[PDB]
Amino acid sequence: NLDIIGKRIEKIKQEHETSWHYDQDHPYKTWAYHGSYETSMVNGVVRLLTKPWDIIPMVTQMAMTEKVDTRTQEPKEGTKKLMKITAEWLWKELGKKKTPRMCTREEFTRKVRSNAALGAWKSAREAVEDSGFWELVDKERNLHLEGKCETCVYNMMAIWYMWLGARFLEFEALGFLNEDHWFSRENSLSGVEGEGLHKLGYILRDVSKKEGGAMYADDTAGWDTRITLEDLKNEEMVTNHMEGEHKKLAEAIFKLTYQNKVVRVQRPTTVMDIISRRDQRGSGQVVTYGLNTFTNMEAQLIRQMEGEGVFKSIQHLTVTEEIAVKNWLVRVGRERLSRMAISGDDCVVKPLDDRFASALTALNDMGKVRKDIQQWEPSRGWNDWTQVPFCSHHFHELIMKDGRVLVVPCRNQDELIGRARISQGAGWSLRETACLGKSYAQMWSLMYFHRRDLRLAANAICSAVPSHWVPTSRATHEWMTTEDMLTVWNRVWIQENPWMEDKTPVESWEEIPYLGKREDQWCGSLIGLTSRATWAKNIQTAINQVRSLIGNEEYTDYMPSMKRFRR
Ligand SMILES: COc1ccccc1-c1nnco1
Ligand SMILES: COc1ccccc1-c1nnco1
Ligand SMILES: [Cl-]
Ligand SMILES: [Zn+2]
Ligand SMILES: [Zn+2]
Repeated sequence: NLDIIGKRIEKIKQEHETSWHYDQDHPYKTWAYHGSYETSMVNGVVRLLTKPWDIIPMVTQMAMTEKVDTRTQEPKEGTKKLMKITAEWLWKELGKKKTPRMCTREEFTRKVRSNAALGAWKSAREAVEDSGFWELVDKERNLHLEGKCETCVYNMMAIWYMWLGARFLEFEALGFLNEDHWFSRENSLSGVEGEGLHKLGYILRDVSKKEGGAMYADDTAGWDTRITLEDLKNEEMVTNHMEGEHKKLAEAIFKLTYQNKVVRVQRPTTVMDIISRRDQRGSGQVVTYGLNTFTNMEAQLIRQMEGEGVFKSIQHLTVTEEIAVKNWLVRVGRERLSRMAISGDDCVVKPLDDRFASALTALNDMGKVRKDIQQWEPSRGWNDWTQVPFCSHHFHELIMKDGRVLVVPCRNQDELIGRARISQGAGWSLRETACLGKSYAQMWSLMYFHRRDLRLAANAICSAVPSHWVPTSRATHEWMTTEDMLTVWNRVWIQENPWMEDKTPVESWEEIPYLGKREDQWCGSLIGLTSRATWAKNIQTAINQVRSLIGNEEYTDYMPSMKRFRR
């Protein structure tokens, strides 16, 4: 404990030896407390082209603006045995066609020169060019090999930002989980890593085709706060598939950063509290998505075991039950994984039958308490895959004029328009703001083409931003391109779509269908309102307002792609 965190604490104390004090009025009960020292904007391009939404509070309010300090109990021995056996088996299946390996300074740099979230000289782009930086990384690296840590400290402020060296060492040991697609559907059977929002609907419809009960989609209440040290230890078992230096490097990240956290927090009363804890996910973990998917996969298989009566009690797992659990995993494990879609803490399960709905003992004792339902109330499942929520979306089964079947993602249009009106960060030029507006417009044309208001606004934004300006943004992002959007649509929805047998390209946007008008209004369309009919009729005037602001550039008119504007 203090042997593992003291060095980190000792170093921070010394760097602020003039302001250190063991404050007696600290709000921490479940976080160990050590001491203290002394210490959204609106996108105008999108907003000017979505004027009807200026008076919709669900849109406008999105742009305005005690669970971490909690303690989950040690699971019963029967639960701990259920997890350990499932986790050992799960790492084995994930590793059958994948090779754990170290990630490199070289591939780590290709991310810093591509402006990706690293959780980190002025910027990360500077420090990587300097060899003095890497001389410090080696200091720490060598420390980790000697079972010690000095500078890997989390900074509470959405992400816990670290010194660039700690973000590499984490990427070095565990990045393979991310970049080698361990949670791909092909590899993990439950996962959807890299699948893309145009595949999730088809994936849920394939789960629907299985024989069984309702589809269950129970959200966990603060998943990250509910991660036990037993979960963290089952996650560490990935090191059993590793070797040499990699194994030592990964074991250290697990032992010294994950299973013992050190965090520097702000407190207005403004001191920097230095707190520590062994459990929870926290933030700061670059493989949070992957390890959440892993632990959720494990929890959901055990819940499936409980519904099938593979075991009677969580209090003590009997050895006859132990072999039965192992025999279940080996004979039907893969079949039960294929009955799920799991994205981090998010899941959809189509179990063998509806006993799953009241199989709650293991799930509650693992600490994965369901959101907004009494602890022992049975889960309410969905009878129709087109109603199940997943990754903040639902999915419509749309029919093209020619009988081919699109499965399309959808959410409340107020949520889509409200997010596109927001920019994160400072120092945006007009040109940068317009290129972000164009990324949203191209995303809408690819994913939400079936919503009347989003096709029209997306065409208006692409008409209002210079044709050749590149979309920017500080799973799959096929809208991030200057290629023609009809061509990308044909690639994504027809050519590369493994659920479409007939590969005949579409030759115009008018051959690409909308939802029914009533279904469009149900999902938030303003089609039918006077404000929307004025907006639509006078759209060239809004486009010209934004063209005048940006100035004398090469623009294309995309509105004639819509039949009504086509003269
Ligand atoms: C956005 O992801 C990251 C990228 C880099 C470093 C950390 C994270 C992270 N931490 N917790 C969740 O993510
Ligand atoms: C699979 O997710 C990632 C891929 C790449 C980089 C970071 C992440 C991540 N961040 N927090 C969780 O995962
Ligand atoms: Cl339903
Ligand atoms: Zn360290
Ligand atoms: Zn919808």
